[PDB]
Amino acid sequence: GHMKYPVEGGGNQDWWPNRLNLKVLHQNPAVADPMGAAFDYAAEVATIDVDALTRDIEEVMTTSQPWWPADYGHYGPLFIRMAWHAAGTYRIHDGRGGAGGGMQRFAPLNSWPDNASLDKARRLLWPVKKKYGKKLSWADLIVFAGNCALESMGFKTFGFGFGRVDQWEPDEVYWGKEATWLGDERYSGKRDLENPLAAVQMGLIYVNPEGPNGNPDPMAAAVDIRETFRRMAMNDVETAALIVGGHTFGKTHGAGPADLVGPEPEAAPLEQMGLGWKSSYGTGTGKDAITSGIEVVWTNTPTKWDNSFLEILYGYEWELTKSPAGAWQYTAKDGAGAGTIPDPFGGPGRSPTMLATDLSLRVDPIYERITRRWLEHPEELADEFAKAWYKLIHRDMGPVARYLGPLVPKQTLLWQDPVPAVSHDLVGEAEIASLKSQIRASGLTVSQLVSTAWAAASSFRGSDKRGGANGGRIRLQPQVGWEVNDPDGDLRKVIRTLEEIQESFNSAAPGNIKVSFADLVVLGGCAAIEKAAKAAGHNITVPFTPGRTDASQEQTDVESFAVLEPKADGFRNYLGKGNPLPAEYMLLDKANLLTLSAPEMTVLVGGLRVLGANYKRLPLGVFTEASESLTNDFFVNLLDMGITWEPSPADDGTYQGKDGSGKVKWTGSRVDLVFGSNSELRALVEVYGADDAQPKFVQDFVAAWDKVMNLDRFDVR
Amino acid sequence: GHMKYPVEGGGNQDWWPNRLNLKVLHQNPAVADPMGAAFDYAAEVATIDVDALTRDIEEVMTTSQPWWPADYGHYGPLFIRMAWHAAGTYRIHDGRGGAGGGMQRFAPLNSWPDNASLDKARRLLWPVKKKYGKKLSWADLIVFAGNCALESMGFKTFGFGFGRVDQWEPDEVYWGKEATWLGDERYSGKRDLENPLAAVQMGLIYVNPEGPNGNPDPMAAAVDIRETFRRMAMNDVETAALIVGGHTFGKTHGAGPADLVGPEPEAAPLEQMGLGWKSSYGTGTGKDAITSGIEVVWTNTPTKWDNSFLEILYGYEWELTKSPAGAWQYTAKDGAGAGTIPDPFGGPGRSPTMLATDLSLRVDPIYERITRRWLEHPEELADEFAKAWYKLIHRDMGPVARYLGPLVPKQTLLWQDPVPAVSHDLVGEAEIASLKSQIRASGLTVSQLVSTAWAAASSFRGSDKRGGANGGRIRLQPQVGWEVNDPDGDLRKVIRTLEEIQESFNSAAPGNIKVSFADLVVLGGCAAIEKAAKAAGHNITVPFTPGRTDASQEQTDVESFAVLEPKADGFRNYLGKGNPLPAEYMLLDKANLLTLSAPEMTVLVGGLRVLGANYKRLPLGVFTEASESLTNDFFVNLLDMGITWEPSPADDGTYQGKDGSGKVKWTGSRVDLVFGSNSELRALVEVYGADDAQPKFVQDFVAAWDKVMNLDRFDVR
Ligand code: HEM
Ligand code: HEM
Ligand code: NA
Ligand code: NA
Repeated sequence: GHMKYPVEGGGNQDWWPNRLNLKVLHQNPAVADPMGAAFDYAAEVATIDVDALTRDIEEVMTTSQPWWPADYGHYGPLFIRMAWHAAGTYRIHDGRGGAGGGMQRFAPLNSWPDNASLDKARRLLWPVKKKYGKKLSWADLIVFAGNCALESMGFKTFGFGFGRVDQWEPDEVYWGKEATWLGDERYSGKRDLENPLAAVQMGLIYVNPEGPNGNPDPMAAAVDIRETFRRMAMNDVETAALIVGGHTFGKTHGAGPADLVGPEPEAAPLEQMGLGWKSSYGTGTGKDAITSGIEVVWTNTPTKWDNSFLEILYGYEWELTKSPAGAWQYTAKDGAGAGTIPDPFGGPGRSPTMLATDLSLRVDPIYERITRRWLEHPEELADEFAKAWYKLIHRDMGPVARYLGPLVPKQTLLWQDPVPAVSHDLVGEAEIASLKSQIRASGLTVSQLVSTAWAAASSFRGSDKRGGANGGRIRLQPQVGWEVNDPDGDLRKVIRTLEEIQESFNSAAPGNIKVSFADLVVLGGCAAIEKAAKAAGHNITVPFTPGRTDASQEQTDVESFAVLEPKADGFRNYLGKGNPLPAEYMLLDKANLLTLSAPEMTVLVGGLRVLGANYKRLPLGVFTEASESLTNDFFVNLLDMGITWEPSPADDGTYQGKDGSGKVKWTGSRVDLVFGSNSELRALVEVYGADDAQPKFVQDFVAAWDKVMNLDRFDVR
Repeated sequence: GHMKYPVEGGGNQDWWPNRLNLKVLHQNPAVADPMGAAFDYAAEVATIDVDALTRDIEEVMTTSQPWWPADYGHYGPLFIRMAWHAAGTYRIHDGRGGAGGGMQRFAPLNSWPDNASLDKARRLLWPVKKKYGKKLSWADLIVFAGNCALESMGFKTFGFGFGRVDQWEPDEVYWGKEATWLGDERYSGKRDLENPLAAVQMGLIYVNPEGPNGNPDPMAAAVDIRETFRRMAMNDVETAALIVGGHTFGKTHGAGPADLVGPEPEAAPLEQMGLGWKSSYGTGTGKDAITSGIEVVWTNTPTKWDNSFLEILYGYEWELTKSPAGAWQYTAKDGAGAGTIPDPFGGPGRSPTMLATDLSLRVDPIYERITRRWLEHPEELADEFAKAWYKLIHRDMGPVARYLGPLVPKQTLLWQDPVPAVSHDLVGEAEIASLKSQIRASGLTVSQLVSTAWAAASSFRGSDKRGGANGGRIRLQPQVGWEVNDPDGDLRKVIRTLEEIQESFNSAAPGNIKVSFADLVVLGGCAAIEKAAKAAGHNITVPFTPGRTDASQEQTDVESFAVLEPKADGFRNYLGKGNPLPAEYMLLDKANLLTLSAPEMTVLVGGLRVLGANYKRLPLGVFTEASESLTNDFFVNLLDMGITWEPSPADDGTYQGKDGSGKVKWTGSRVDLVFGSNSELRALVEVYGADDAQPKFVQDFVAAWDKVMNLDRFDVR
C-alpha cells in the first residue's frame, strides 16, 4: 500500500488501523455549515406556503424531463420509491439511518445499488428546492415529494410533519463489514443477521428482490422481509401494508443488460454533475431504463391508487421467468392477462408480473392471512398503509414537539413514546430552590441522585432522538429493570423518595403549581451536584429547565424501548456482554449518541467518577480521596507519574496502579485509562488537571451535565 | 479487506479511496477545542513570570526521574534534541511542519522513530505545564525548554518569542508515500528528493545518522544534509552551526539490541499512559537506554558549552566501528583519547566517537572551510549558532507582531520578511472613501483591480504564516513576474497606475496622513467589489483595514519568496505544471493554505469567476452573461440541468457545456465542474444558487473576501 496526501484521504488511521477515531465526536462541524449561527430551520419552514409547495411538486411530478423521461408521464411512483428508500435505511438497534438528515443526497447512500436512479429523482426536485430555498430542507423535500406523490394519485395520507434539518457532511455509519457491494458476510447460526444491521446485503435497503442470495423462493424471502422490516420498526401488518401500498404504483426498470450501466454516482466522471449509473443501452433512459434490472409492472393503473395490486396477485397463478437483464421475476401462467398492463411510453402492452418478494405476501401464511382479508376488504388496507407510511417517514423525528406545519395530525401515537401535555403551572425559581433543598434533606446520597438523573437522561440517543429524561420512564418498565440502571434494587428507593417529595410538594403548593416526577429525577441530580461542588469549595448553581411530564406504563411500548437499553455506558463504567468493539470504542459511540464533544465527554467522565455515579459504585476510575466532592481529582491523578499501571493479574478488564512503595493505590478499566493513554484525550486531561483548572472544570462539567439533562427537550427549543 | 465501524476509522474513503477529502477544510474544529471561544492566549501568556518559568524549567532539568534517569544528572541536552526535533519537521515547499503548533505531542510525529525517547522528554515537562496551566502552551513550552537548556549550560541565546497556540488534533500533513517506517521511495535520478519532503526516509527529521540508506560515507552524507537542511531554510553556515551547536551537548543511546525495544507510543498498550518504545534491555532506561541504536558521546563536557566538538572532530583521526546495537559510527584511530570522555552514570570513561554525519563537517569541502574557521574562532560559531537556533525555533511564527513576551530582541531580520513600521498617520474614513473613487476613476477594471488584490493577499499560507499583502511585495521581485500574477501583461500597468494615485494622495495629503502601495493594492480590489455589487443592484461596503506598509527589494530575500509561488491556484483557474495531484485536489489544498472553510472556498470561487479574476481572463467557469457584475450566476448556471457537459475534444483538461440546440454555451475546467459533481460541494452550491440567496451570497462573499485580505494582519489583531 501507499500513504496518500491528506486531501486524498491520508491520515493517522493508515499507520494505526484500529485507532480510536475521535472524529465521530465532531460530525457536521459548524465551520462546514454554510448558514449563519442564527439560522433556525424550524423558524424558516414554519413560514412556508404548504399549498404552494404542493402545487409546485405536483407540477414537477407531471413535467417529464428529457434527461430522464417520466413513466406514464408521472414521476409520482419514482418519488414514492425515493422517500421509501430515504426512510428505509432506518434501523432500530442504534436508531441510525432514516430520512431525518437527508443523508440520501450524500455518500455512501447516494451510490448504494438499491438507490440507483434515485440520483435522477432527487435532481428532478431541484426546481422545488430552488424556489423555496432556505425555507425547505432537502431532508423535508425528499419525503414530502413521496407524500405528495401518494395524494396526487388518489391516496389520502395521515398527515405530514416538517422540520428535518439539512446537514452538510454525511453521518458516517457502520453499514456492515462487507468490502464488496451486495456482499453478505452478515449471518451466523441459523440465519441470524448481525446486529445492528437491518438489511440482508451491503447496499440493499432491506431484502434481495430476487429472494435470499438470488434464489427466488417466496417462502424463504418472507423470512428476510419479516426480520429486516422488524428491525425497522415494522410488524407483520405494517410490512404488508407498506409493500402492497408501495407496489400499487409504478414499475421496475430492467430493459437491457446490466453490464451496460456505468459507475455509481460517487465514482462517475465530473461531466455527469453528480449523476451516476449512465447506461449505453439504447437511449439509456425512459423506454430503455435500467435500475434494478428486473422488469415488472405490478398493476394495470400504475399511477392510480386502487385495489389492483392484490386483485392481480390473487387472480393469476405465477411461474418463474427472466427479465431482459436476466433477473428472476414471476409472470402469469398460461398467457393469462396478456396485454392487460400498460407500457410506460405508449408501447404495446404486457402481461402481469410480480417480484419474488411480492409472492411472499400470498405464499407466507401470516402474510397470506393479512393480504387476503384486504383482498376482501380493501378499505382496511388503506387505513393500515396510511398509518404505516406515516410512521415510516417520521420514525426518526424524535419528540412530537419537533413536527411543524399545518399537516401535523393531532392524534397521539404509541410508537412516538408520547408524554402528557403540561396541565399546570411550572415551578419558578423559588419552588426550584425550595425543592432542591428538600431533595438534599431527603436522605438520598449524592451518588444515588447523580446516577439516577444520569440513568434517566442518558437514555436519549441523538440518531433517532428517542429516549431521555422527559416522560419519567425510568420508573416504568423496561427502564426500571435495565441492568445498568438497577444492579442492586437501589433505584426503587430513590424513586419512592422522589415520589413522596412530589406528592407533598403538590398537595402543599401555592395555587396550581405542580411538579412532575420526571422533573424531580433531573432536579435531584442538579441538587446533588450543587452540594458536591460546595463540598469542594465552589458555590455554583446548576441550571434546570422544568416542564418534563410523566408518561404512564400504558403510553410506554415496552418492546420498542428494548433497543434503548445500554449494553455499554463508559460514563458509569458499565460494560455488559455482547458489544462489537472494546470498551473505549463503545464510549466514543455512547458519547456520539449523546451528541457530546470530546471535551464534554471528558469532563463528564471525570466528574461522574468522583461523584460516585459508577455502576455498582465500584472504585474503578474513582481516583480521589474525597467523597461526594466535585473536584478535578480524576485528571490530576491520571497524569501522576508516581503511579505505575499494569493489567490486573485476574485478567478481568481492569488495571492496577501502584505507587512508589508498590502498594496498589488505584484501579481502573480500559475506559478510565484510555484518557491517560490516547494522545488526543490526554491532551484534554492535561487541560483539566492543571493547577489553575478546577474552576473551569466545575464550570464545564455543569454545562455538559445540563446539556445531557436537556437532550430530549425540544418542547423548549 | 473489511469495512470498519466509524469509531474505528471506517468511512466513505474506503469505498472510493481517491475521493476529494473535504476534512482538510475543517481542521482543528471548534467543538474539539476545550478552551472557550473567548480564550485569548496572547492575554494569558502576557501575565507569565518568565524568570519563574525559567527557574522551574531548570529545576526539571536537574531533578532526575526514576522512570527515565537523567544522563549526567541533566535533562538539558535531551530537551535541546526535543526542541530541535519539534522545529525540525518544517519544510519550505509548503511551510508545514515546525514547532508552532506543538504537533510533536500528537500522531504521527509523537511516534516517528527519529522522535524516540522524546515521549519521555515531553513527559518530564508536565510538572511545568501543570503549574502554568492556560498561561503557557505545550507548543511554547517544548521549544522554550530547549532554549532554557542552552542558557542553563552556558550558551547565551539571541532571544525567544512566545505565542504558539496549542491545538487539539494532529495537523494532517503529507510526509511521504512509504507505508513502512524508515522506508525510502522518495528519490529519483542522482539523489533528487521528492517534493515537498525535506527528509531522506519516512519518519526521519532530516537525514540518516549512518549516512544515506545506511551507507556511512561522510562525503555522501553531506549531500543529503545540505539538501534536507536547505529545504528547511538553512544555508551552509546555519547548517554547520546548528550541528556543531547541537552536538556540543548530550549523547546518543544504543546500549543493546533494538529488537528489545517495544512498540511506538501510538501502538503501545494503555497501561504505558502515552509512552512508548518500552525496552527490556537491562533496566530499559538510563545506563541501558536505547534510542537510535548509535552510542556516541561527542565531547568530554556533555553539559557545558565550549569548543570541544570541533577540537575533537579535528584533533583526531576517525575510523568506522559498530555500536552495541550494530549501528555504524566512527571512533578515534590509534586508540587516541582513551578513557577521556565521561560516562553519563559514573562508568569508566570512553574513547572519542562521532556520527558519520558529524564527519561530513570535516570531509565535505564547503563544511570543512566553515568549521576549520570555527576551530580557531569559537566566538563566530557562538554567533552563528544563536542566529540559526533562533531562526529554527521561530521559522513558522509568522509576522514579527506575533512574537510575545519580554525576550524578543527588536533587531529586524531578513528571513522574517520584514515590513516597515507605520511611518505616518493612517488614512481615515473620509480619506478611505475618496481613494476608492480615484481608483474607480482610473482605467483599472474590476477584473484587474480584484485580480491584483487577490494576487497579493492570496500569497499567504497559514502553514508557516508567511506571505500575504502586507509589504506591497507584488511590485517587487519575485512576485511581480510570477506566471500566475502577470502572464506578461496587465500587472505593471495596475502597479504603475496605483503608484501614481499614491503620489496624488500623498503629495497633497491632509497633514501627516500617507498611504502605502500595499494598502492601495488591497483597497483597489475592495472598491471594485463595491462597483461590481452596484452593477448587480446591491449597494454595499467592503471593509478595509489600513496599516500595511511597503518593503524594499533589499528587504525581500528573493530565494525565500520562491517557495511561495503558486504552481496552482483554483481561485484564478490557474494550473501550472509539476503539481502532485489533479486540479480539484490542488484547489482544496490551496483553500486550506488560505485557512478557508468549504463554504468560504465556494463563495470565493463563484464570486471571483464572475469578476474576471481568472488567469489570462480565461472564459472557464465564467457562467454569467454579465460584465463585472457580482451575482450568483456561477451557482445558478452550475445547477442548470438544461446544460450538458462533456470533455473538450481537445483533451485540454476543459469541458464544454451545450444547451438544447447543441451549441456550446459554457466552458469550464475540472476546478469549475467539481463544484457541480462532488456531492458535498454541490450541496453548498445549491445553498447559493437558490432564488432567495442573492443577498446572503454577496454578504458571505465580502466576509470571505475581507478574510483573505486580512490573513497576514496580525499587527491589528
Ligand atoms: C420487500 C421489500 C421491497 C422490495 C424487495 C422492493 C423492491 C423493489 C424493486 C426492486 C423495485 C424496482 C427498482 C427499479 O428497477 O426501478 C421497486 C420499485 C418500487 N418499490 Fe419497492 N420494494 C420493496 C418494498 C417497497 C416499499 C415499502 C415501498 C413503498 C411504500 C415500495 C415502493 C416501490 C415503488 C414506488 C417502486 C416504483 C419506482 C418507480 O416507479 O420508478 N417498495 N421495489
Ligand atoms: C545532520 C543533522 C543531525 C543528525 C544526523 C543528528 C542525529 C542525531 C542522533 C542519531 C542522535 C541520537 C539520539 C539518541 O539516540 O538519543 C542525536 C542526538 C542529539 N542531537 Fe542531533 N542530529 C542532527 C542535528 C542536530 C541539531 C541541528 C541539533 C541542535 C541544534 C541537535 C541536537 C542534538 C542533541 C543535543 C542530542 C543529544 C540528546 C541527548 O543527550 O539525549 N542535533 N542527534
Ligand atoms: Na394501481
Ligand atoms: Na561540551
